[PDB]
Amino acid sequence: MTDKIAVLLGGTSAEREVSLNSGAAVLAGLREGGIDAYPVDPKEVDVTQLKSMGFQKVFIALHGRGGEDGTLQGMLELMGLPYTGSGVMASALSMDKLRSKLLWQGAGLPVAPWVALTRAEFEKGLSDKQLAEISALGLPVIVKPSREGSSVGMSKVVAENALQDALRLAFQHDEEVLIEKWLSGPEFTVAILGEEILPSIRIQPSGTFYDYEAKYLSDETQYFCPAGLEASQEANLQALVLKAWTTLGCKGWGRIDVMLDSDGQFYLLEANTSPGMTSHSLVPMAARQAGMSFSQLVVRILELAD
Ligand SMILES: Nc1ncnc2c1ncn2[C@@H]1O[C@H](COP(=O)(O)OP(=O)(O)O)[C@@H](O)[C@H]1O
Ligand SMILES: CC[C@@H](O[P@@](=O)(OP(=O)(O)O)[C@@H](C)N)C(=O)O
Ligand SMILES: [Mg+2]
Ligand SMILES: [Mg+2]
Ligand SMILES: [Mg+2]
Repeated sequence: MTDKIAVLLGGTSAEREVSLNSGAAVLAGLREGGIDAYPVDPKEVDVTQLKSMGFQKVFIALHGRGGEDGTLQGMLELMGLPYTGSGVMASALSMDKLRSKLLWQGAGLPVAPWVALTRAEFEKGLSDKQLAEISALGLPVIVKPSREGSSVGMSKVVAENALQDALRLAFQHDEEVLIEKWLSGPEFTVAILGEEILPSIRIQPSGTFYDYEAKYLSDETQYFCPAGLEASQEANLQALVLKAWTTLGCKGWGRIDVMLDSDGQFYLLEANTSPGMTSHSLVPMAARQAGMSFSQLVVRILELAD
């Protein structure tokens, strides 16, 4: 009441349906929690008059460019309205798998070997000497859109001959793409809440990689929380997650995907400043384990709104 909360759902990313699913759930969650929440789809309502509508706070239940980079946040900040996660810089940093990577590697964080390509270097004919780059990475390699979420445009390329196409795709989603070494080890994600870190979740997709279908439309996907990892490696995780996180400048709430390599080490894949909150999403899982309910999480997330 008075404190009319706005849950920004959908928008126009490639993640819009997931977004809409998050919003619907956070909307419920905030309402069970006793907050006057509102479905504000930026794909209709001009989020600029958000100030004019009487909202006192905003819940970013949006995923991707338009909603997860520093764009909206910049607005909100100038409007004078608090929002739920990572500031302007940590939102723009996180959304760039390419820049998030150089900063992490910059600070000596365990980042996977990559090779960036732009679309312009792409429609030219990458040096038959730029493959020297890419093939010194090994086989396979996973090619991905720089600024995407929910495993969009990603394509595993086993063999140099399967790359050109892996790239056409990734490229239909961005002009800067990262080609990286395939990590042969379990897949992990850690969730941050305030300055706390929820129990670790080990994902086990029944496919090749935690693809789009695996993340949302699949029941084969196995979820282990915590990781059932030894208290050594477990300590190494949080440690690394928080490092890679403060290095980014992120706050309030977020989630980091890491995976193991044949080397025994942890490799930061990427970071998320507006994580999913669907009936399949990871944050929600991390929290229930930490004995919280969906309205406690979503509500605690708002308590952090700045
Ligand atoms: N280096 C890698 N080796 C193997 N699989 C990888 C690698 N990087 C990412 N993947 C797979 O791709 C998925 C999406 O990777 P991620 O970088 O988190 O992108 P997104 O923004 O789509 O969430 C990961 O959950 C993992 O399943
Ligand atoms: C199940 C995967 C996860 O999705 P995201 O938060 O992370 P991701 O980019 O690695 O997929 C997603 C909504 N961007 C989620 O909803 O829990
Ligand atoms: Mg991101
Ligand atoms: Mg992502
Ligand atoms: Mg991921």
